[PDB]
Amino acid sequence: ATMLGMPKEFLWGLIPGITKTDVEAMRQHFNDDDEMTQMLLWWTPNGPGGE
Amino acid sequence: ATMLGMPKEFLWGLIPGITKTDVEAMRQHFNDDDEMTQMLLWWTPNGPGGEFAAEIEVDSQTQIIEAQGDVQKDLQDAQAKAQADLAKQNAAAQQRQAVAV
Amino acid sequence: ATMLGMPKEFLWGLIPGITKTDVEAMRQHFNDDDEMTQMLLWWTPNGPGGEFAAEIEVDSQTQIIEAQGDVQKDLQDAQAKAQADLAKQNAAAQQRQAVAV
Repeated sequence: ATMLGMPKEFLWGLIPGITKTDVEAMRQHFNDDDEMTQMLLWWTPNGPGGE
Repeated sequence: ATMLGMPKEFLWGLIPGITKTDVEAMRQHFNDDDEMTQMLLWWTPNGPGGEFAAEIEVDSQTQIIEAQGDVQKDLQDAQAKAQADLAKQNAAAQQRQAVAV
Repeated sequence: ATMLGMPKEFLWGLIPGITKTDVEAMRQHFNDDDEMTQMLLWWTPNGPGGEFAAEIEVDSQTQIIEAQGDVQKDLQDAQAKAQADLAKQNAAAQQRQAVAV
């Protein structure tokens, strides 16, 4: 994903331990407006980032 | 891909675990306009990048510029009031010393 | 390629898993105008680069410059109004003290 620029969404299904139902759940709730979800989405190593 | 500059699309098919149908699916949905797809396409290690981080940056800089403009505006208003009162008092003193005869 | 500066195109054929037909296909479709091909050609680790990141950068800087110009414009309007009223009051005071006779 970092070098060849593959779409990460397609690479989610190839990771062991994650099923396609979990992939769909991640897809539906990727950009939720909850504060926790937003902080996790913009999580820098030194705490939350973004807005 | 990094050093020899090979086309990455041709190198997708050589990676084990990815078939040519999956390669075609990646090709067709590479530049989708969905927010999730765009965030994944511009994914920096510290969260999404691209226009998503640009919006945050411009909002922050605009807020800072607006605050600086507000303080400059109040400074200019104070300067204008000071100049107005100074001119008024100077004119009053000049006319007061002129009337005396 | 990085140190001795060998031509990378000649080194593509020596990499196992890539045939000369694939090398020709890479040669013909290296600089395609497709958005996906251009993004892959300018792929930085933190998402696409090249003109795609340049557009984001120029949009951000243009928005910041526009906000700064807006605050400067309102400051200039306030300064112009202050100068206008100061000149008006100065002329009024001068004519008022001149009429007195």
